[PDB]
Amino acid sequence: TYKITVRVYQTNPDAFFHPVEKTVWKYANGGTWTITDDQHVLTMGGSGTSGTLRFHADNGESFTATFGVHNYKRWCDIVTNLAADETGMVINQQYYSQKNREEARERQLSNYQVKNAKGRNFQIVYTEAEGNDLHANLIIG
Amino acid sequence: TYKITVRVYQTNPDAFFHPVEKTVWKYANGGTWTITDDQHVLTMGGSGTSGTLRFHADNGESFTATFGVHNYKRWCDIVTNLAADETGMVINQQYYSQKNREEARERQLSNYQVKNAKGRNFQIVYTEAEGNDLHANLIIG
Repeated sequence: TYKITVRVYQTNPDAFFHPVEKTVWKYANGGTWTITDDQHVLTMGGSGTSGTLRFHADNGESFTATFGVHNYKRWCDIVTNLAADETGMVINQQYYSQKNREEARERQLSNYQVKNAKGRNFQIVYTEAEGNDLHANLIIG
Repeated sequence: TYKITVRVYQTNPDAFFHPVEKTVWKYANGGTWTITDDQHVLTMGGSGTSGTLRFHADNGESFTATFGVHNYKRWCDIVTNLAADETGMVINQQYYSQKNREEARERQLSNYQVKNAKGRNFQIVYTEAEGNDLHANLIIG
């Protein structure tokens, strides 16, 4: 089993985001998104799968944060330029079908940040980046 | 906009189910799963899409409950006995690709029930079953 526990930090009062979708890809016997003490916990049956959280703000901004394990190491990716028909479940599957997304996954990043077109920053940093009990902060700018 | 507000009733203390995935299909400008007073609220951009809740019990039982609107009428379906690689995102997309699931959506049911292999009943009943502000009970036996 691999677990990734995510703590969400919102740093900027000009917006407020909230989770609107939580998906789990089908490889490695799947897994679950659960909540313990205000943290989102992705539990997966083995290496090679992942799960996507999609966040939406009142003002229309949105992004996906995807977390998983590839070849026994954590990975993550943030997508901020979501097409009109790119829900979380669409994005999560693309990591196993679209080359650019497959490459983002296979980089096994333990830290990544990117901005949206409005200039807001989003960051995922794993503070426990090793082993089977992984911990990451999702930090919204 | 269509909204489906879901209340989960668990009637049988021999198991405890809890939500482990919530997905939104990409048609009709997608939508969101939010929570208001322990109710799961699926808000959709218009008719023609849907969203899936997956529930797991710590005893191994699991099922998906999918809610949506097809040609302006609500629909619903429950799938039980899920395989390890049938996560909620896999099931949700099946309503637009797999024949028996497409037919289930086309039925535009205001209520549906089914049992799993163990004999446990699962039912969806829309208590507000018309118009744009729909309400359903998901009742686990």
